Amino acid sequence: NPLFSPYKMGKFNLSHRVVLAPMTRCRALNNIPQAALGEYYEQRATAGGFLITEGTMISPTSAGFPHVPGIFTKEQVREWKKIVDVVHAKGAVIFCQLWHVGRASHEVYQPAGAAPISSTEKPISNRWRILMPDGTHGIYPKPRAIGTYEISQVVEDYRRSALNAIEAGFDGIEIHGAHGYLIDQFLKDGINDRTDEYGGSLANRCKFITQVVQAVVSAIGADRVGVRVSPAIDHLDAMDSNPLSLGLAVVERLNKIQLHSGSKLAYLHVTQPRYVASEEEEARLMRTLRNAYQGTFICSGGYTRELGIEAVAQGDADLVSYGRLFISNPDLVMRIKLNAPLNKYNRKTFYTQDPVVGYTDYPFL
Ligand SMILES: Cc1cc2nc3c(=O)[nH]c(=O)nc-3n(C[C@H](O)[C@H](O)[C@H](O)COP(=O)(O)O)c2cc1C
Ligand SMILES: CCOC(=O)/C(=N\O)C(C)=O
Repeated sequence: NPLFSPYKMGKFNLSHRVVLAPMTRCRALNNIPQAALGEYYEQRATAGGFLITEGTMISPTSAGFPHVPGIFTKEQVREWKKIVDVVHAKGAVIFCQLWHVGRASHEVYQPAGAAPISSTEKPISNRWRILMPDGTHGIYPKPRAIGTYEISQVVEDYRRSALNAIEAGFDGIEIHGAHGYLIDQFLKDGINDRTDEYGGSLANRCKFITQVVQAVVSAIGADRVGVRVSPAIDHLDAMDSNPLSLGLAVVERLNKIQLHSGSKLAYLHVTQPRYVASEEEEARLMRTLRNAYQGTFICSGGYTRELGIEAVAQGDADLVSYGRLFISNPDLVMRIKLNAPLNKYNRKTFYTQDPVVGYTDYPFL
């Protein structure tokens, strides 16, 4: 089984290639990591396995989901610290994904009922609805397009949250730059209609993510930084005229950062375009991005045991992260190794607040 050969991710010796994909579950009540989270992660932690946390707020403005954890307060750091500890006692490596939704938010999720922030004032269309804290769905509002001063503050929010994660004992962080969220809103030319140094050209659209990655690499070291992108996805009206060129331009920026830092990023994490909330065209994009990036490649989005094995065997990826099957199979690593039957997942408790139901009461074998 290719998925169970060891893999060296920077300074981390992983014993297998099955990765817990980052997944918002909304159990971190009031944006504070809860003991529920620690049981949840401990359930899935394996000796030599890599875990990525649910997206985590870098600022009071970066939320667009209910009860998602933050890591911008010391209270959050201390509660995160207790979760990182039980993960490490199981022998796993854990990154914290840093997440700013940008315009994928609502007045209800913003301090003082303010507008969400973004690269543009273009709102997400009425094709998409936002889950509300009471379980209904709301209308995405028109965002505020931020200037370059505020952009630098957001970059610093990323840098401070990156240090706080280390303080909490995380092995590293992942920059969430995918899925139509704040960084994607700058990357994709379907969203970024700016006329300043952050918009227009492809280089300009790439400036935000480059600066975010540079700041966190400066902060904690390139080998503790992962980057997630999704140059082609159907999510929150996040489209580009030339997804593959956008992908390649991001990858070149990352290669350049690695050479100048003199160290490799922890990894590049890329969402398969088939994933939602032509086939060869989609596999083309993934292998084209992988072949272009100097370092470790995690693929994600609709993978199964079979698709995961082939991905590693065929050289398409170094690591494979699983999402939904990890929600419902806490010992998913164990099950993949044994090729044991997997347990179904219940979408309806993906985003509910219960600390047990649909969260930690999925059984082992
Ligand atoms: C409930 C749920 C929450 C998710 N939240 C995030 C997230 O916070 N950050 C992120 O990068 N991806 C998120 N995603 C996507 C996963 O990280 C992953 O890429 C995707 O689930 C992989 O496809 P799979 O479910 O078939 O394994 C989420 C997916 C699910 C099902
Ligand atoms: C389809 C890609 O978008 C996602 O999976 C997501 N966050 O990144 C959530 C919270 O659903």
